[PDB]
Amino acid sequence: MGTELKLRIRDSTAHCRLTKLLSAFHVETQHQENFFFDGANNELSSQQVVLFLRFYGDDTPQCFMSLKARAVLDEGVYRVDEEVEENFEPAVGRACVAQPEKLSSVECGILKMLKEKFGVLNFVGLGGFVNVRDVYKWEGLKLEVDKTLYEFGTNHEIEYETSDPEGVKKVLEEFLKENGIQYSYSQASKFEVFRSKKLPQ
Amino acid sequence: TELKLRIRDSTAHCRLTKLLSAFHVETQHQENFFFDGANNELSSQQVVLFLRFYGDDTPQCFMSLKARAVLDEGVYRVDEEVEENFEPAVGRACVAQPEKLSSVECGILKMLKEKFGVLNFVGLGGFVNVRDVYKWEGLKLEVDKTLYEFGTNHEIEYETSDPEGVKKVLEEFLKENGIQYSYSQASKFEVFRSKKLPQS
Ligand SMILES: [Mg+2]
Ligand SMILES: [Mg+2]
Repeated sequence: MGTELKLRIRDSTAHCRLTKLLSAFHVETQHQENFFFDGANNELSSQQVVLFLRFYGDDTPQCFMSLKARAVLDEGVYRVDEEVEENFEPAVGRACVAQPEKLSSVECGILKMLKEKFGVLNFVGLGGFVNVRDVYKWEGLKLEVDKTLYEFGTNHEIEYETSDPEGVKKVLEEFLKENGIQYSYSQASKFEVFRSKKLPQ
Repeated sequence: TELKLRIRDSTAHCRLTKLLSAFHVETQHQENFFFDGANNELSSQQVVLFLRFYGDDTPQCFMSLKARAVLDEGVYRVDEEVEENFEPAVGRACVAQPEKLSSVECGILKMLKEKFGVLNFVGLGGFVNVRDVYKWEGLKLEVDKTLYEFGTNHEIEYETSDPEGVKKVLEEFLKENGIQYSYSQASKFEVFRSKKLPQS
């Protein structure tokens, strides 16, 4: 399952420096639109569950639904117990963004699982945000850099998935220190920052 | 005065992106947020008031006022247009609580108080637009990917005082190289208020 290293980049300038350092390894940019959903009685959030639709797409526009349950973040290491994703038809996705109540009528795996584990729900939309993700790959290295465009300001993050998030943590941190990229440990998911309506301090 | 072509879909936008990649000089992730009075004072005069936030090293922000924009056969003309850069933190405060626009002192707002009186500002929402800028000598070209909640729109923009002459060569260029397009029929803000993508 998932376990990643997750660092907040201090500001725009640190983010640009980091972008420039790694430019040679850039392989993709994703313009991600995330929209989040819950039941009318906070069925999902009271059980530490996040339900969202992601639209992304270079050549072909794509859409998937993701359910993530019980995500812990300590000292920059983030782990999730449950994570399930299924691809979703984009036009249906847009229809559900316009009117989340339609989520009750669409047939798909995640949504029955959701009816089974939680009630039949009255679905509500919680809004969404754009995240710009740059993907760096060289040999056996994924590195992801995020610029999240909240209405209330921009957040920047590094994400590197490893099952050894502690050996990797030392090297990554000293890479960043040595090269003048100011950072700290992320204290909150992108969704929690969004729900705060403010950038963390 | 500018040329404004709608690119047919993402794949056309992709072909164009790679066609022109060598001339790429900039990407702006623009957040546009729109404002009016409580009585649609501005929109009833064909008047648009917005804040744009954009990136790089420095977070940047400007206020823009556009009055009386006509769109004919892919040609855009704006009758008046004024821009002044705006403090980004104040901008975010006004996005969060648009009524605070009544207290900030700046040219566009003083001008606006003079044509319309004291007004109670409301937010009309906003959207993210990704602008790629291509520059080669005296050629400036902008390609837009607008990320509305209800879908993506793709657009070309060419600033020019000779829209007829530029129109012939640009269209022939796009056809020759397989980029499907048509003439934009609506502003980004008009599409946004429609809550729907134009007829494709
Ligand atoms: Mg932002
Ligand atoms: Mg879109």
